[PDB]
Amino acid sequence: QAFWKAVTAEFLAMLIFVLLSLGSTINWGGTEKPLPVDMVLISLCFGLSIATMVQCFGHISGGHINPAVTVAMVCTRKISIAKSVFYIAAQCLGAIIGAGILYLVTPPSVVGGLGVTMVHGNLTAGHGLLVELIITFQLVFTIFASCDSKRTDVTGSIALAIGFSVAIGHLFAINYTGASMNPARSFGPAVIMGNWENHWIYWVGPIIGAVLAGGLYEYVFCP
Amino acid sequence: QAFWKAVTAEFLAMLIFVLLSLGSTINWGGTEKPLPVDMVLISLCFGLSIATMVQCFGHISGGHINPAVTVAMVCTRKISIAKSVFYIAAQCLGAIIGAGILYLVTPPSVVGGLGVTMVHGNLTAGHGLLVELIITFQLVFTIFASCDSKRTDVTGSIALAIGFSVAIGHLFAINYTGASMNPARSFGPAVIMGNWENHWIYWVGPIIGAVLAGGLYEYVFCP
Amino acid sequence: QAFWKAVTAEFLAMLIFVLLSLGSTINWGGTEKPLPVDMVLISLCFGLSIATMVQCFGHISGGHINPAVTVAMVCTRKISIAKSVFYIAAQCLGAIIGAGILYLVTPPSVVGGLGVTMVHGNLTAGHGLLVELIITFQLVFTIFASCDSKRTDVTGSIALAIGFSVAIGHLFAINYTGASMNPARSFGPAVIMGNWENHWIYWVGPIIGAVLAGGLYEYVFCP
Amino acid sequence: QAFWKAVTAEFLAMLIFVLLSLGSTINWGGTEKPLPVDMVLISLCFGLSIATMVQCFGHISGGHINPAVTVAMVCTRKISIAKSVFYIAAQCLGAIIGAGILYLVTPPSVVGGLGVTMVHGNLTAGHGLLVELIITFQLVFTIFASCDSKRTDVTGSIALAIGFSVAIGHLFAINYTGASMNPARSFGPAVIMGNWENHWIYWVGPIIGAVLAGGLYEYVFCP
Repeated sequence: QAFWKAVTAEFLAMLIFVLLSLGSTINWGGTEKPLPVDMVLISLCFGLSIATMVQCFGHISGGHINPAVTVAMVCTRKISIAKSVFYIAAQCLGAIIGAGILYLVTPPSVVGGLGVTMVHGNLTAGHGLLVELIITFQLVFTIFASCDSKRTDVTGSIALAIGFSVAIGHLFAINYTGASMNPARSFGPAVIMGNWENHWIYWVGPIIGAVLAGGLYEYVFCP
Repeated sequence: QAFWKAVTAEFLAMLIFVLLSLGSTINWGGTEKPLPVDMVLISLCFGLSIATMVQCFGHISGGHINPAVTVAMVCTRKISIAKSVFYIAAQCLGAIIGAGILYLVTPPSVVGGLGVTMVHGNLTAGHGLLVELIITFQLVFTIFASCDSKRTDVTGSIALAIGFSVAIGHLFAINYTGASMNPARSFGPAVIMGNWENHWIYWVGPIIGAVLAGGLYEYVFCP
Repeated sequence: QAFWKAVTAEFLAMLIFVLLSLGSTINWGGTEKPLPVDMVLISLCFGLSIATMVQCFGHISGGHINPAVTVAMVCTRKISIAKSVFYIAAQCLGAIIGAGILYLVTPPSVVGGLGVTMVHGNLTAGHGLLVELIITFQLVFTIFASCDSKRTDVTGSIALAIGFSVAIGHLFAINYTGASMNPARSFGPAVIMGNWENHWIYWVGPIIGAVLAGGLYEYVFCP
Repeated sequence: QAFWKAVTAEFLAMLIFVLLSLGSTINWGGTEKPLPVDMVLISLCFGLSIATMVQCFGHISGGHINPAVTVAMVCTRKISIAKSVFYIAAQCLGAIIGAGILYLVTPPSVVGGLGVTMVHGNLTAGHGLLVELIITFQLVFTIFASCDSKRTDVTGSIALAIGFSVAIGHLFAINYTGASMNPARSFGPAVIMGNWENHWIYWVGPIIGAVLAGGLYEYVFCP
């Protein structure tokens, strides 16, 4: 069954993306002498991991690797309802296992928050929701524009274009909200570490931005 | 009307480019303990944001995302006069809204200059004009060479080539003039923060470099 | 003979990859005042070196540049047994010469460990084996997915996709195990410097991950 | 005349490459409080500048942008003797003007060495020659392999492949010899600043590596 292979591919792609990207945010200086946070390190690891998984799994399941983008294909009627519920569950379970593996191999002195997205202390959760909405809007718009069959002027690697869209979201919003733009990426480490503060903005935010991006492209710009 | 969709696309592309790129230049250490400025952080965010917006909006409006490059298409008779005045206004308004959104979500202690381009204290404004002229000249030349229909040996992603041209301009001229090469990118935060020092070099500079680049390519090198 | 040219190409590609990548990990601050380790420096040098050698030598020998990936083509029956033993020996000898050249030109005060992969002090060798297994699994899967003739939706540079897969492995596992994912890359400097601690995990790890990746792609996902 | 346009293109491409890349190496901390040298900053600026100029000027003059690579096309009989002497002179004059412009706009307190390549104090000039030879060998081999008409499996941007080859040379050899791999890039600032120490290794080194790379590819690997 091609459907079972697509669900397995989504689960495996999420697991690798979460393990590699959340591992790169580990502060190896520890709580004693924390090292300065390398923003280029985190931004490229997240962005290129997405570009790697889309290259690896694009032709098997579509390479959504995101619950927010999965919801957008339902609002645009590109995938079925039955496919979405299995896609989202696989993404959520892949992040839980991926974060769980990272917690097992990471030394206890450098675990820290295990990459849990948090709103800045001086940032209101209302401002946090807006930041996550926009960064996901630019990501979903890029995916829709990069995968439009009617287009002809599309050049280069589609996966690399999607990855850099993720990278610029991190280069902006790491110190605002953590630059999640992926409900599964935030759900994974939150389950493992039990940090549940302002978690709803990481579901409401990316999903609203995804639906707005998909609807604008499919029904306004290129109908 | 396809014209209204092109004007809207230019406004939206500018808004995302300004918000994400100017947000990355925020010094989160504040005025108390400023952190060292990460030049790779700013350069890639600006460059890849342009590569993202050209990928997103190239087939809708042409993806100018710059008043300077818009003027070049008029001098080369690639766009009409009526299209340019609506393009420039949309770019200017998109940067104002994009910078205004950033000012709303940025904590007051880390706002700083809000990404306003400034000439170096030891740099004469005459030297500042020359620096901006050249970095815009290499950007417009790349765009013209990447979008030449008569060429055959063009390979790879056109948007990624345009983005790296922006990135190398930042890797050079951040500490000279701020590496603007975009009159709208400088006009936006200047309106919000009311910093208007040496603002004319960010219009005269990029425009002269753009016109020189477009004329040299279209009428001297590849007529 | 085309076979002799392929063996020579593998030897030369490994030599350049080892010399350039291991040179970038040299801490020029020395043992007196060590400089902070630049992770982006090491990650991109390793990743782009692979993308450079695949571009240079892909059409001559296939551009394996890795004993682990060479074993995967045998388990998938893409290369012959006789070709593999000559490929692995050339890779091992290329890394020894490449590391030997680096040791000759590097000043004695900054030689340090000469890029020998080591397990973290707080990391158990069992955890070290798991980390190396996964990072090689994502690398071999990318290579197999990027070089599948049956695929049609493959876009962009194949070599650049393979390089970024290496880069994200380094951005994750430099402080865990050294992010080897290449038995030859670890065998080379180990011979020169005589550091042989936990060396078996750099052969058992990458090979098991390579075989699992090749078998899953060729016999489960895309049979 | 197409010949005059090719010579002008080589002069202009060299001028932009030298000005932007040498500007990025300026230590803005000055001699009072020097800032730590950002290696990723210098490596990407040099590499992406080459990728930008090849994209800009590849179809006009071939985009050599290097005296060493120009000599390789003569040894391989890809260009004529008369074309080479005009190409090399344009490259040398472009670097002199490009470095001269940079010296004019750079504040006197941060000029420093103006990007002059120097051998490390603990490095023997004999070791310096070897380092420059190899990094140019991998650059010329990439150019020859990326521009082989007989090849079919070439994918992605050719200019981006050439740029990353330059970038990995810098990520290795900045602290060894300065990572010149371009006789013009070293000749330019040397004339302006009058620093002439071990200058011969920056001509003998890159040229020997270029000739070895071109001969091996054209007459041994792919005859």
